[PDB]
Amino acid sequence: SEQSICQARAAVMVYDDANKKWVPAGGSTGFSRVHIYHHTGNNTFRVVGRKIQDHQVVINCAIPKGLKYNQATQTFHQWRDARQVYGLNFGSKEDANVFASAMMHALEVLGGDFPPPPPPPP
Repeated sequence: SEQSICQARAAVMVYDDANKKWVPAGGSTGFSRVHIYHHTGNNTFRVVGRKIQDHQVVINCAIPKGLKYNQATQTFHQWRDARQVYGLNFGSKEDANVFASAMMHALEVLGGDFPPPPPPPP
């Protein structure tokens, strides 16, 4: 039981600490459709990305409470969920902003009040 909260086009990268370089996740360079998914029950989240060409899954990691998500530039973001470092090299600023905005919201919901909001603008 999952819901996509955003969809963003990006080249998905991992850092190769041995060779001191970023390498394309899954071994093949190219853009991916990168989602953040919310498990409606657990109230957990995860980033999932698939290559656009061959639909290979290149990232599939859960978003832990307390993740340090870094926007190096407006269009390259990075974090280290596990032992490796992940990067997202976005196709456009529009893509970068939606993904960052969804990630921030995910991290709030994981982090844990306010009066109800006003009506949406007419």
